[PDB]
Amino acid sequence: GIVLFVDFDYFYAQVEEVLNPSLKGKPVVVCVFSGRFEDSGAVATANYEARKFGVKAGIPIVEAKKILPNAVYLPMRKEVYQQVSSRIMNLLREYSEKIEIASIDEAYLDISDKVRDYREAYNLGLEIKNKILEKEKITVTVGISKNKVFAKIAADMAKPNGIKVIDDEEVKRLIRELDIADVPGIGNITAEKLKKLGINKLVDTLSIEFDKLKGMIGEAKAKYLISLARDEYNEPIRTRVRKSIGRIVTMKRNSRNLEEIKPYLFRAIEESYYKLDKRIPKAIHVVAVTEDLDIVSRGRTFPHGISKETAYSESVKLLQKILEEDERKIRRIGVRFSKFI
DNA sequence: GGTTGGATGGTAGC
DNA sequence: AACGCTACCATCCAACC
Ligand SMILES: [Ca+2]
Ligand SMILES: [Ca+2]
Repeated sequence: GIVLFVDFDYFYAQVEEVLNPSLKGKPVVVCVFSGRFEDSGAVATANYEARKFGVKAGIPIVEAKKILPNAVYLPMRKEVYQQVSSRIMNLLREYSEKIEIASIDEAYLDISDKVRDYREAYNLGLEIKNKILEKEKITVTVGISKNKVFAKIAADMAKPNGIKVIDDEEVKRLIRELDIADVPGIGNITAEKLKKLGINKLVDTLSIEFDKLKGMIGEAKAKYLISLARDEYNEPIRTRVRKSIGRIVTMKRNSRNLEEIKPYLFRAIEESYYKLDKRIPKAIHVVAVTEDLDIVSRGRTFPHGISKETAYSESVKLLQKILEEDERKIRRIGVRFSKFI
């Protein structure tokens, strides 16, 4: 089988530039502002001219303004990027019925009944690149391989505005020689734990006993890496079913005052319910993030489904419970629905 | 032995 | 260290079939 993975480059930053072409060539840093102070928050994503100097998703905004004070710092407009993403995903469906929306900027297309060999895949890849450039003025990277994972690695090597096939013999080679930290799903925490066990390449996961690997990185990532290592991985391309939905917001000031927090929790429940869109949850968890960024969850599963109005009533009960059983001040508050019918 | 449930701890990645 | 946010996984213990 053949798989084609499209990744939209520095996506949030690219859309900001489509909407204001005077950003071409400038360092653009899309940010999530908390409302605490001037410029308090975290970088959601930055374009290649900002990443050049260390300004990446995750780091605090104040770190970034120390590195690039004259960079354009924009607030995040998820609703806008979502719309753009959805219009690009629609173009992608013209090339394949079998598609998987992995995220707001990532999709996999199974193209096994659309092309015979990797030559054609490349050509269709340029046809997807040109098409998205044509309609939305967005560059993307295309990666083609025999499975979802090596198609995503192909895009990673060819990043910005690239395209790259990985044929069967280079899969064999990469199981042997690819830094294992560049395997999708393997962050820096997991890369350091693996490096402590002496696993630097995918093939090294077959020397260590399975239980010693599972005991370190969980059964899920264990089976995943051993599978890629055998060259046996072959998960189908499918609609990702979301298991939970919710919002948590940052409060203006830290607090332990039910009536001061109520409005935020209620605001988060509203937004969560619109995101649910016809899905009926049976479970609610209130998540309070404390003064020191630790987390305090209280929850309930119901015999029956949860209405918006029941969620308000039940979230106050659960929040009251956090205030009784834990006396730290709360900084962020919100809600997490799950167990959909 | 497996599952549902809730609390605590933790992770990848835009 | 600073610091936002969605959603996912992992471990323990309790209660249960
Ligand atoms: Ca991406
Ligand atoms: Ca318990």
